[PDB]
Parts: sequence; structure tokens; C-alpha cells
Amino acid sequence: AMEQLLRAELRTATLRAFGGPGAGCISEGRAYDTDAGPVFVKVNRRTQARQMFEGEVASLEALRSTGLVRVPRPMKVIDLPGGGAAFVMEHLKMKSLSSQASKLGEQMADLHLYNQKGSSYVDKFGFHTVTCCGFIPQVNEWQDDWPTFFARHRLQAQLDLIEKDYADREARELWSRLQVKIPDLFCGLEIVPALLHGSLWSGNVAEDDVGPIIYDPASFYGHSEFELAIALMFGGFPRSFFTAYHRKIPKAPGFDQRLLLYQLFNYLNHWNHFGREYRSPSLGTMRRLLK
Amino acid sequence: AMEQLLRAELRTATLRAFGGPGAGCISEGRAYDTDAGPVFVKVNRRTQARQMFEGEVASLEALRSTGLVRVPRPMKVIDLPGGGAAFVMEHLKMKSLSSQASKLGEQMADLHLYNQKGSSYVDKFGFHTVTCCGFIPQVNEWQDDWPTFFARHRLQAQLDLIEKDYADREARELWSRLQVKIPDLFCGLEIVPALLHGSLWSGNVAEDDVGPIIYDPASFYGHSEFELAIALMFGGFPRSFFTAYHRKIPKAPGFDQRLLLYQLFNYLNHWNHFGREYRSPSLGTMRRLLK
Ligand SMILES: Nc1ncnc2c1ncn2[C@@H]1O[C@H](COP(=O)(O)OP(=O)(O)OP(=O)(O)O)[C@@H](O)[C@H]1O
Ligand SMILES: Nc1ncnc2c1ncn2[C@@H]1O[C@H](COP(=O)(O)OP(=O)(O)OP(=O)(O)O)[C@@H](O)[C@H]1O
Repeated sequence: AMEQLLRAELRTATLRAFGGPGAGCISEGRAYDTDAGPVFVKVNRRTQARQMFEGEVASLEALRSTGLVRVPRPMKVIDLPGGGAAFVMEHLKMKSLSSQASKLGEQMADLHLYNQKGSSYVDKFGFHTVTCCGFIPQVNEWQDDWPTFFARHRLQAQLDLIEKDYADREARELWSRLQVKIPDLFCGLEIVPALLHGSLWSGNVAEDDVGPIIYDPASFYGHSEFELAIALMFGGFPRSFFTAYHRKIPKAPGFDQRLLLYQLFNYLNHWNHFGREYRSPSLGTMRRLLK
Repeated sequence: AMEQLLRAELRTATLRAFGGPGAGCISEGRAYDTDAGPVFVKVNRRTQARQMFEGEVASLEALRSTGLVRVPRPMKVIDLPGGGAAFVMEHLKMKSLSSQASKLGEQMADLHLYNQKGSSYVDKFGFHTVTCCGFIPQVNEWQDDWPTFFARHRLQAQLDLIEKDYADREARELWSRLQVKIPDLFCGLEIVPALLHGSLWSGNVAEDDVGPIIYDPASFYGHSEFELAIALMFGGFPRSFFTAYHRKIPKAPGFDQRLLLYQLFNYLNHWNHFGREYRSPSLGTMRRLLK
């Protein structure tokens, strides 16, 4: 029984489920009332659910250490009898991001500038632990060169999965041509490692009366522009978010061309997750980059 | 635009959102206070939103006609400018199902027995109209044989979608073998059509002070055992629910094997809805049935 396990693991006499079931695609979310305070619990039954949640915990702690963004405090990861795991975190009363969008834009810009301007400086792209893009674990092996890191551990990792799962000849051939072209989009620019949320789409951000809230991160040190790809692609972010952000971090030359590259990664990732519906966007984006 | 459209279609001067729900994975749900009374509104912007909501309306009315379960009254389906539709229904003050679990078990058993012992004469499996499992429309063409109906219009329909979107050969190979096994799983039993809620997972049931409440159905006449499958797999039902249910409808021979078969449909349905993470549960269940 989940409720009995939750009572034992959280050492609480009271456990009352409140609200409607969480609108999660990855996991099932339920909010519980506890003596210490309200909590939110995500349940995933896959075998490696603990690894995925531990990467999410590591991401939340890295974001919390900056003190620049409001994210739920992770509390406990519990191995579930019968496989899988549960992830307990602080419950946050949340509403859709609108009035606090401009505040979030400033916080995200500060987050991306945090590493280069701090006391101890991460001079490589990657992460100390594995984080998951959706259900797919990602290699975060440290790399000195961002185009190298993005091509190997993001684009190639996704395209290898596509070849294994779908053996799509068109993706194989287009990647062969586009792979050599990637350095052209980054020449003459200084790329600094920046701590990223990792999946900053509208579904992973919210607000309360104090301000904006972000959650469900898959963090790593990367190009700050990659973070915006999620945000622009799937909509849901007010214009003031991007306006406030780019006042502190203006669009570097070649922003729109790199945006195609970063949108490509998410199309491939959605192809591996959801199937042939994302084949045409993935291939079309590669063709536009080669045109 | 929605609030102004809602005021016009409901002919209410006042429309005050309470509870700040934002609830639902398939659709966006919000509770509004109106001159006539409080209402709950589900919004879906996909092209087939009207068909999906109309199947829900037909399902709610079929359950309400029995008088055996308390279900929200459907009110209006509104076509939205810009695509999609809104579904307005009676608002119900609801809390998570706990004390009323055993009561729901008796009501669900009575609901399933209504066709057999009531003035109901449906001697075939199916439904008079299309109902949707999530976003997926389902064929409910009447069939004399339940294993034929379930294999053709439920299992095969989902696997056809998986084949188109993922071209999963392992799913194809296991399904071809499971097709031969399906008639053996029914032990020569005569299956009686039973009116089903259709999606009785814990997130679709609740309670008030009067008793249990169920909602969001995708109804059809099928095997009564199929109803419990979703209820078991994703948890949330107290043990007293199943105890009260099976006091009125004991487990027929082969219950545990058919449960795997009915849980397979929900894993496939979650694969088509949420993606490849549900491939391993779907394939593992098929392998377990073939062992
Ligand atoms: N700490 C929290 N407190 C309250 N509600 C939360 C909390 N974390 C998440 N939620 C709710 O649960 C929903 C889903 O959360 P989350 O994005 O972490 O789930 P997921 O299934 O892991 O991911 P995804 O939905 O992005 O595929 C959020 O949109 C929000 O409504
Ligand atoms: N008639 C109602 N009155 C009040 N609240 C309701 C009503 N119907 C639904 N709700 C609330 O909205 C939540 C979601 O409702 P529902 O399950 O119908 O949404 P859906 O998005 O179509 O489906 P799902 O969440 O299963 O994917 C419920 O858990 C409940 O909290």
C-alpha cells in the first residue's frame, strides 16, 4: 500500500490525498497532507525509476544551491516493492505562469550567468551525474567543447537510438552531411558553460503569490541558448519572459540558426519517445539546416 | 475568450472560478460559479475534441439511466473558435475516495449486473456510439463474441497504432502468438454483456458526504472483469472496494490470467498516449501470458 508506505517513510500520522491527480506524462503525481506539511509524490514503475529520480534530485539541488530560482525541495526517494520508485518533494501551491513571467526571465538569465561569474567555475560542459530527458538517460561526460558535447552526447545519442529503434535511412544520411556543418554555427563566439534547467517548457514552470516556480529539471552545464529551445518550441511562455531574459543576455549572432539546431534535438527526443509523428519535424529541421 | 464564450452559452452574468483546478491530463478543467449554479468545464483544443466529449456525454447518460451510481450531469458541448471544444457539466464537491470505497464496490457490481437482472436486453458487446479512450476513438460495433470484440476493437486497434507509429516488430511477433492463446483464457465461460464505466482508475472516482462519485467514463458493454483491470494496476483503490465487489460477483475461473490480458490493453493505451516508456510493460505482459 502506497499510503501506508508513505506514512512509514515520512513518519507522519496523517496522510490525506488532496486535489486531482497530477498532470504528468512521465509519472503519476498525487498531493498528500502530512503533519509536517503538504507533500507531492511522483510514482514511476519502471525498473530504473530510482536513477531517473536521483538525477532529478541532483538537478533540483544544483538549482537550489544557486539561490536564484524557486524549486520544490526534494525530500525522499523510496524504492517501491514490485519495482520502480516514488519521489517525495515539498508541495507547492502553483498556478500557470503569466504575471511572474518577466521575473522568471530575469531569474533564468541570472541562473545561466551564475557559473561564469561565481567563485568556483565549472569550465566544462556536462554534469557530475546522469540526468534523464524524459525517460531516456543522458550521458553527461564532461567535455571542453560545447559543439562537441552537443553533437556527441545529445544529437548523436538521440540519432543512435533512432537507428536502433527505427533504422531510419533518411536520418542516417542527413546526419552524415549535417554533422560536419555544425562548427559553422559556433565559430567566432565565446561559449561559456551555464547551469541549465534542462527542460524549461511551459509545462515545467508555474507561479504562486511570491513568484515564479520551476520544477522537473534535467540539469547539466551547457549553452544557455539550448535552454530557450524548449521555451520557444512548445509555446506557453508569455513574451515578457523572453523580453526580460534577453535584456540581460542578448541574442548572440547566429541565434536563429543555432535555434534550429537546438529545436532539432527536441524533435529527435520526441521521435524516440512518441514515434513517427516526429519524423517529419526531425528530418525537415535537418534539411533546413543543410539548405 | 473562453470565459466570455461560457457566459454567452450558459446565459449567465456571473462566472467566478473557484478551486483554481487546472485539473486533468487529457483536458483542462476549471470550476465556475454561475447564476444557475456551479459548473465544471473541460477544454480540449484538438480537432476531434467534440467527438471525444460526445462519447463522454453518451457514457455519462448511460450510467445515469441505471440510477445505480452518482455521476455528473452532462450539460453542453461547445465548439471553440480556433478548433477544439468545451464540455460543461454539473459541478460536484468531491474528495478522494476512502471511506466510501466499499460502497463503490457494491455500486459497480450492481452496475455490472444491471444488464443481466434489470429491464436491460443488450445481448451483444459494444456500444451505440463511439467512445474515446483518452484521445483515441474506439470502434464499438456490436459483436456477439466478447473475446472477438476485445481482440479486434481493443487490442488490435491499439497495436495497429503502435505499428504505424513505432513499427515495433517485437510487439508484432508477441501479438501474433498471443492471438492464438486468447480463446483459451476464457475457460469456456459464457460472458454476459455488462455496462462498464470504461476508465475506472482511482483518478476518475471520488466521494462526498452522500457517498462515492465516479466520472470521466468511456462506456461500453463488455466483460465486467475488464473494469477492475485499470483499477488494480494503477492503484488507489482500498482493498474493501474489491472485497465488496467480489462478494456480489465472484472471480470466475481464469480471472488472474484474463486480468493480465485486460491490463495489457491499458499498457498499450498508455504506450500510444505517453510513449515508449510503456513498451517494456506492454511486452512483458504479453510474454507473461505466453509463458
Ligand atoms: N511540488 C509540487 N507541488 C505541487 N504540484 C506539483 C509539484 N510538482 C509537480 N506538481 C504538479 O504535477 C504536474 C506534473 O509534474 P512533473 O512535470 O514533475 O511530472 P512528470 O510526469 O515527471 O513530467 P512531465 O509532465 O513534464 O512529462 C505539474 O504540472 C504540477 O501540476
Ligand atoms: N464534475 C466535476 N466537478 C468537480 N470537479 C470535477 C468534475 N469532473 C472532474 N473534476 C476534477 O477534475 C479532475 C480531472 O477530471 P477528468 O478525469 O474528467 O479529466 P480529463 O482530463 O478528461 O481526464 P484524466 O485526468 O483522467 O486524464 C478530477 O480528478 C477532479 O478533481
